[PDB]
Amino acid sequence: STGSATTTPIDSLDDAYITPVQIGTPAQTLNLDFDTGSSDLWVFSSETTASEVDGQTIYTPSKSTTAKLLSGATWSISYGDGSSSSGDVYTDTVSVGGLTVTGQAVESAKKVSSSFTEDSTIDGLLGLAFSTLNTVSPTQQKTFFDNAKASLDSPVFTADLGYHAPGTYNFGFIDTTAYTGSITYTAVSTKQGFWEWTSTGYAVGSGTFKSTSIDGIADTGTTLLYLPATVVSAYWAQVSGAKSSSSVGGYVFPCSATLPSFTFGVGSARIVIPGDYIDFGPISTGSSSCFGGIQSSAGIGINIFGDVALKAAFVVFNGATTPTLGFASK
Repeated sequence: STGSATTTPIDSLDDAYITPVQIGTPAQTLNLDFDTGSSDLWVFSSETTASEVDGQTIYTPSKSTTAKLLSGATWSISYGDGSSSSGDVYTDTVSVGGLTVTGQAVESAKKVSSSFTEDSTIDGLLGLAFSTLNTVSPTQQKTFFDNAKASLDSPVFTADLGYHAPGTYNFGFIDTTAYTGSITYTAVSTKQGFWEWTSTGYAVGSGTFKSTSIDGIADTGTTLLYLPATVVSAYWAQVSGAKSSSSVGGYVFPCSATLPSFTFGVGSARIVIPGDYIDFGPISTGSSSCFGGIQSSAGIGINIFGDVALKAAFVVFNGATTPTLGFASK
């Protein structure tokens, strides 16, 4: 089997991408944030504290003839941005782009943190990291991809995120028309539960490539590119007037600037992030200070190849017995 679904930016900055997901019988379609940095499929629901729902579409398990309470199971998650959610668990039929999994754990939120409530466009998350990170207790549950894998034509999914445009998540096949050149595959460590890999270096604009190992994660659920402070300083030094602002929370730059590209290495191959992809717009409405799309990871503990980096590539998440990642230009 295969599946193919369009993923759409939630706003004009590409802050996140939403993909329609069919849950239950009859189908309830929710728009979920596919997140290769986490491993829970959780949704706003008829159980979510009413004051914490503000425009989201909810899953109502009592209206699904295939929903079953997973007795005793609870979940609770905290994300790298400080947001969180928790609740109970149903199993139900879940379909993405024509690919159907029966008995998928659907984590129904009883509580969500304010950042979720305040984002009316995201109805939940669909985790695509390794199932070892799933938070369901006392019996950990499998991700959608883990449940689907054996049925897929090939045990892979691909992320093709658009810049200011829709893109595609495919399951079970690699669309050879969706990229240019060849796909370069690179090793993955699953020891932290992530799609963790090592970039071979970077370049700023037309500058020389610096060969240096940068360990980080491929994370579709993170907006920006978080890299070591040395790398980030070298990038922003090429933007007149850019500076790190402790009060804003990162590098800012004059909105009048033209940003240089940023290249990262995948083996001997190179992925070029155009400068425009690094502009996240005014820090507040009407400001002429703009927020940068490349930020320091120093306070995180891990480097993160988020959407800024991934949307410059066609990305293969190869879930074979020994997982690997593939990157192609497009």
